[PDB]
Amino acid sequence: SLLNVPAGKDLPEDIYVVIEIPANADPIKYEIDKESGALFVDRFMSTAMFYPCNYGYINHTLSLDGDPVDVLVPTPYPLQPGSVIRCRPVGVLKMTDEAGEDAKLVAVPHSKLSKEYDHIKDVNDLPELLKAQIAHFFEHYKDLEKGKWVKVEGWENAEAAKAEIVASFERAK
Amino acid sequence: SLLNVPAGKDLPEDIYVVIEIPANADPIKYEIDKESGALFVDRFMSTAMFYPCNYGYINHTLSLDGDPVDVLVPTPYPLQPGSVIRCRPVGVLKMTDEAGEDAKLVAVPHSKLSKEYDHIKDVNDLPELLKAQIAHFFEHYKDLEKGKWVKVEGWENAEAAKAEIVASFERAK
Amino acid sequence: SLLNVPAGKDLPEDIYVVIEIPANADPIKYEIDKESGALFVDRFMSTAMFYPCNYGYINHTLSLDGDPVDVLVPTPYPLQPGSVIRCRPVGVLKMTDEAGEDAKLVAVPHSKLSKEYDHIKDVNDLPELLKAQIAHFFEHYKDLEKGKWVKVEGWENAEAAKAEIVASFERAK
Amino acid sequence: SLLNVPAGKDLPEDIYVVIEIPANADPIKYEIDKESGALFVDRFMSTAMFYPCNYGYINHTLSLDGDPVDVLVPTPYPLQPGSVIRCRPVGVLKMTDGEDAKLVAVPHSKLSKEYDHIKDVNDLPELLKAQIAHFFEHYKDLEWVKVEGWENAEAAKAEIVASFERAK
Amino acid sequence: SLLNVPAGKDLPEDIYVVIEIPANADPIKYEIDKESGALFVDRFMSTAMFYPCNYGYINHTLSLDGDPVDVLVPTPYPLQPGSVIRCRPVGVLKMTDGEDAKLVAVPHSKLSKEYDHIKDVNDLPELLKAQIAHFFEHYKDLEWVKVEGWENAEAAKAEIVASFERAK
Amino acid sequence: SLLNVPAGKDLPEDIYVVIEIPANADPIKYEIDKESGALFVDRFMSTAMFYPCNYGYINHTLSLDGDPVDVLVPTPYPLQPGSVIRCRPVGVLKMTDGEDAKLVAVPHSKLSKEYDHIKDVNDLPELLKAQIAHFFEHYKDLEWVKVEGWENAEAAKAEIVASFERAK
Repeated sequence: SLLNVPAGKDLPEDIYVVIEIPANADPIKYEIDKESGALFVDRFMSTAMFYPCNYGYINHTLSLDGDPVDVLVPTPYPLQPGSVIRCRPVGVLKMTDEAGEDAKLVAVPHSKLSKEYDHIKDVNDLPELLKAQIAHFFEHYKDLEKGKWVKVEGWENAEAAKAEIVASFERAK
Repeated sequence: SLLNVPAGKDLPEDIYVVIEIPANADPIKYEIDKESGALFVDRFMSTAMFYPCNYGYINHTLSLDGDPVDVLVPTPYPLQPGSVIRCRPVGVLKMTDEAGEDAKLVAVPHSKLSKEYDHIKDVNDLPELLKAQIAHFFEHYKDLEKGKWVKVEGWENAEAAKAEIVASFERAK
Repeated sequence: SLLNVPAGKDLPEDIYVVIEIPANADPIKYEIDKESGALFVDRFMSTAMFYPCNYGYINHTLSLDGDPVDVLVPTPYPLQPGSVIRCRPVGVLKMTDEAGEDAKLVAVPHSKLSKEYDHIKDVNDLPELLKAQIAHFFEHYKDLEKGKWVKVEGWENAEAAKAEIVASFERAK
Repeated sequence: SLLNVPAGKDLPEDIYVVIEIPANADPIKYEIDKESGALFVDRFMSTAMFYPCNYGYINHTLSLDGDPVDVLVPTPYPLQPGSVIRCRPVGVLKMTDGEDAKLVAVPHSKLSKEYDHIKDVNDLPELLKAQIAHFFEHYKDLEWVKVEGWENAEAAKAEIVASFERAK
Repeated sequence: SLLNVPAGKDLPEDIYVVIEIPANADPIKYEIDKESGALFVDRFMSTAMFYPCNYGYINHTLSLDGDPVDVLVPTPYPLQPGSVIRCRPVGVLKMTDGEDAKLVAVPHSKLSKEYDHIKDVNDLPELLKAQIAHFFEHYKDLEWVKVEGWENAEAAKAEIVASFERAK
Repeated sequence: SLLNVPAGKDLPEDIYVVIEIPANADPIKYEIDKESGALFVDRFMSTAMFYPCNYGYINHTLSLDGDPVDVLVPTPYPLQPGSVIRCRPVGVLKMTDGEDAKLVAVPHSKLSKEYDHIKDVNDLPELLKAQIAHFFEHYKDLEWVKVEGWENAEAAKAEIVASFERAK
C-alpha cells in the first residue's frame, strides 16, 4: 500500500513523493488517508484555479504541523493521483496561513526518469514564470473560503529544503 | 486498502462511498474485488450510455442481494475510480431486474467538501432532469444484454435510504 | 492489494492481467512496485510514441528475465493504470534487446467482459495493422535512449503463449 | 466555407461527409447553420447517451424532409466538429418517428485500410449495428423513433443520388 | 462565416453568443479575428486559472471600448471555440481596470430547460457568481481589475440594445 | 475565412501560422483544404506516434513542392485545429524523402514570454529537437524520410521570404 512506501532511496538527495493532486486537474482536492492508504476527496476547491504542479508528500516524514512534508513536483505530463515519483529537492516556498507557518518543497524528477531537470539544481534555476504561478496559486486558492488566508513569505534554496526533509524524517521516528 | 475503509463517520447521516465508476466515463464497468481491494474490469457496457452520477458502494454493509449497498453520488467533477467520498443520503431508486428487487441510494457530497448540495435534503430536492436521467439509465443500460432486464419502480425519501443503510450495516456484522 | 491478485481463474486459458500503462496515454511509463504494490513512475518516455495496447503483467509468474510475464491487452477503451482485467492468451511477440531475449504476450479480453474478441482465437486472427503497430512500437520506443536497442524476431501462436504462462507460473513457486 | 464543400469526388461511391457531432463526446448536439456555415448548438441531449459514431451530412443534398442526407461515420478516433471526411456508403438504417433514414459510411481507403473489408451493411460489426439502432431508438426518450431495419449499399447510394439530383 | 452571424433572433431577450473560450479549458485565450473570422490565439494566460464559464461576444454590437458586447455563458458541458449558442440575458458584472462590464447569459430554453428558473442575476448560484468575480479580479495578476458589483437583467438588456444600435 | 489570413505582420520576423494538427493529439492527420478553407481529414496515421509540436503552414507562401511553408510550433498547451498563432522563426529541419524542410517557430512574445530566450535553433531543447527528428524520421514507416540536419534562423527566414515572393 502507499502506506509502505519509503521516504526515499537516499534522503535528502533522493526521495519518493506520493502524488495526491495532479497538475492541471479539475478542482478536486484529494488526500491519501493515513490510516487506510486510500484516496479520499478532501473537498471541491471553490476558486477557478488549478495546481501548477503535481502535489503530494514524502512518506515517513513528520513536520511541525503534524503532517508529512508536502512537495510540488513539475513533470512533463500530469501524473496519476496515488502514484509515486522519484525526485530530488531544489527549494522551498515559505508562507503563513490562518494556522501559522507553512512551507512547501519543490522537487524535480530524478535523472533516471528524465534528463530535462538535470540543469535545475536550485530554486533559482526554476523558470521564473513557474515560481510566480506557484506563489500566486497558494496566495489565492483559498480566497473563497471564509476564515482561511495565505501570505507568501518567500523562497529558500536546496539546502533549506534538504534541511526540512532530514529534520522531518528523524522527527518521524 | 479500500477494504479497510469505514462505512462512515456517523451512520446513516454521515457515510463514505467507495467510487467504482465515475460519472461521464467511457463504457467500462469497474468493480472493486472484495478479496484484494483491487479494481477489476467487470465488463465493457454494450449500450452507448454513460453513468449520470459516480457509482460506488458503502463499505461494511451487506444487503439482501448479498452485496454492499450501492450509491449514486453527483459531484461537480468526475471522481477517480477507487476514491472515497464523504456524503449524506437523500433518497433511493427502487427497481426490479431479472434477479429480483434492487434499490440504489442517491447521496450528495457532505457540507465539508462543498456547500452546493446543502439545500438538497431529500429526493424531492434533486433536479428533476437528473432524476429522469438516472431512471432512464438504469432502465436501459442492459438492453443489449440478453437475459437482463430492469423495471424502475420509483423513488423513496431520505428516511427510507437511511433505513437501508442502518439495516445493511447491522446485517453486515 | 494488487500484490494479492491471482495469476488467473484457470491458467493458461483464463488469466488476469494487472495493467500498468493504458493504451493511448501520455508518455509516462508506470510500473507497479513489487514490494508495496504501489504505482511508481518508471520514467518519461523520450520518443513521441504511445502504447498501442494496454500493457501490464500476470501476477504470480516469474520468467527467465526475473520479472513476471508481461502482456499487451487491446480493449475498446483505455483502462485505468492499476486495474485488473480478465483475458485470454492469443500469441506472443518475440524480440531481442541489449539484455537478451524478450517476449511479450498478446491477450484479448475474456468473453464475459465483451464478445468483440471471441473470433480472435490466435495471433493470426488479430488485425494486421495492430500487429504492425505493436512491432513498430517496440522496435522504436527506446531509440532516443543510448545503450538500448530492440530487434523484433517474430510472432508465435496461442500455444507458445500458454506455454510461457504455465512455465512461468510453475517457476514462480 | 463549409457551405462550399462538394457532395463528393464521385457520387454515390466516393462522398465527403461534413461532421457535426463526434463519436463518444459530451451530450451536446451541434449543427452547422446552413446560412452562415457556422457551428451552432442545437441542444443539450437529456439522456445519458453518446453517439456511437461521428455524425454529419453530405453537403449539396436535399432529402424529402428538407434536410441534407445525414450520415454516421465510424472512425478509429473521434473527429473534430466541422471537419470533412471522405467515405464510401455501406448501408442505411431505416426508421419512423414521418419516415427517417440514416446512412452509414466508412472512411475512404485513401485515409485508412482498416475498413476495406466492409463492402456492405452486413459487413459492419453486429454490436456496432446494434448500438446505432438502440441509440437512435432511445436518445430522444426524455423529450420518439421506431427502428424499421437496415438496407444495403445500393439502397444507400440510391438515397444519395436522389437527394443530390433533388437538390439541383 | 462567423462574421455573418446575427446578434440574435430577438434582441435583447433572445441573443446568439459566439464562443471564443470554453469553460474549464487550458489557459489559452483565443479570440475571433474580426477581419477574417478565424480563431486567433490572443495569448497564453500566466495565472493558474480557468474560465468558470464559456466566454464570447454578441456579433454586430459595439460597446464604448470599440469591442462587441462580451458575455459569459454557463452550460452543462464546455462548448467548442467558434460555436454559437442561443441565450437570454440575466445580468451584468460591472468593474473597472476604464470601466468594463461582462454580461451573463444562460442557454435559451430551446436548447435546455435546466435554466428556466434563472430569470435574473440573483437567480444565479452564489458560488458561480463568486467564482466569476474572483476570476476576473485575479486572472491578470501576473501581467488589473476591481469588481464593482452585479446589475440586473434589465441593465443587461440595456447594454445589448445600446451597443447594437451603436453598431449600426 | 482561413484563406484570408495574411502570411504575417512582418515577414520574415513576425509570422502567422495556421495550425492543422495539435501537439500530443490522436493520430488523425488533418489538413485545411486550400479551396474551401475547411478542415479535411487527410488520413489516420498508422504508426503509434504523435506530433511533438503543433503543425501548420504560413498562408500565402508557395514552396517548390507546390505547398505553403509548413511549420512546427511548440506551445505550453495544444492548440485548436484551425486556429492561428503569431510566431517568430527560429530554425529549419532539413530532410529528403525529393527534398523537404520543416521550419520551427515559437510563440511571439506578445502571446508569451516563455520563449524569449530562444533566438536560434540551438536554443531549442536538445530533447525537443531530437523528438522532432525521430518523429519525422519514423511516422511514415507503416506506409520514407532521412533527416539531413538543422539550419539557422536566417536560413528559416530565407525560406519564408522566397516562398512568399514566389507565391506572388
